[PDB]
Amino acid sequence: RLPARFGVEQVRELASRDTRQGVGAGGIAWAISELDLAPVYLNFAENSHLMVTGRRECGRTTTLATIMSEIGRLYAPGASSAPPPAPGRPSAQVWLVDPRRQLLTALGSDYVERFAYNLDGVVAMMGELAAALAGREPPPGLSAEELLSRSWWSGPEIFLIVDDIQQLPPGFDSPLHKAVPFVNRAADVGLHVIVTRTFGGWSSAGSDPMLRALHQANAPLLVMDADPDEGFIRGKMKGGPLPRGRGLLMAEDTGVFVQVAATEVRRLEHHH
Ligand SMILES: Nc1ncnc2c1ncn2[C@@H]1O[C@H](COP(=O)(O)OP(=O)(O)OP(=O)(O)O)[C@@H](O)[C@H]1O
Ligand SMILES: [Mg+2]
Repeated sequence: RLPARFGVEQVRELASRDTRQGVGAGGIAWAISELDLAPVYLNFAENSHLMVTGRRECGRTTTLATIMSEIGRLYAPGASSAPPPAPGRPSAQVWLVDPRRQLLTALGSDYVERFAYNLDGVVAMMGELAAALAGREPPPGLSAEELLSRSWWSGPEIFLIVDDIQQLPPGFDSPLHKAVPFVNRAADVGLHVIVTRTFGGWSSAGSDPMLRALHQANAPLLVMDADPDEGFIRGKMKGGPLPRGRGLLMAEDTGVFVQVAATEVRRLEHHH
């Protein structure tokens, strides 16, 4: 069964030798499964997003750091000042909400288009992001012949990565409300929303429009070390105590235990 630590260098060894179908192979490799000790991916063919939750120091930030490292491996740099990508390569652009500033250097400025650490910064950044996403569709009222001619928007894959979403205001106040309309058609606008939240008060966190939209889109939910007392999370599954880095990867009614690939974060600040 699963080890207490499995490095990202280790999962990459496995990913380069994995040709399994229907698991998102060739994509972001961020964990290994309890079932077969094989890689677990962000299967963008199934879903564009990911939610991660768990109690204090379960490994939420490290999970994002591993995913970001994978983005750097699999994608050409897609920030505005980055060079044109090598032929055949997809491009990735990161929009980072990181209040505790732990993920600022997981990727260089050739990947990170915008990052925000204060509320005003988040509000401003989300406005810019929404404007870019709104442009990713054809002009209205074109003929069939016109629509056939080309792809009408161009640009890199956009990763909206948010650590510690619990620190943001909930409700309609939420700065993330401008990105909500794109969640359901994320694949068509090349959007990926990856968010973490502390497990405390999880069932009462539906009040966040982004978390609600992600649940409505049936995004994968990794429930790391957690408390059964919060009740059922998805279907008949409750959260439970787990070693650090380990989580129950939930769909709607089913789940599988995984061990998240570890990577270094110089930056870890827990406010002890
Ligand atoms: N995948 C992992 N495998 C093994 N250990 C891990 C893993 N992820 C995190 N840890 C360990 O757990 C500790 C906390 O890491 P991290 O800061 O990522 O957690 P966190 O949940 O974000 O914490 P916080 O609650 O402060 O946000 C660190 O010591 C880290 O080494
Ligand atoms: Mg953290």
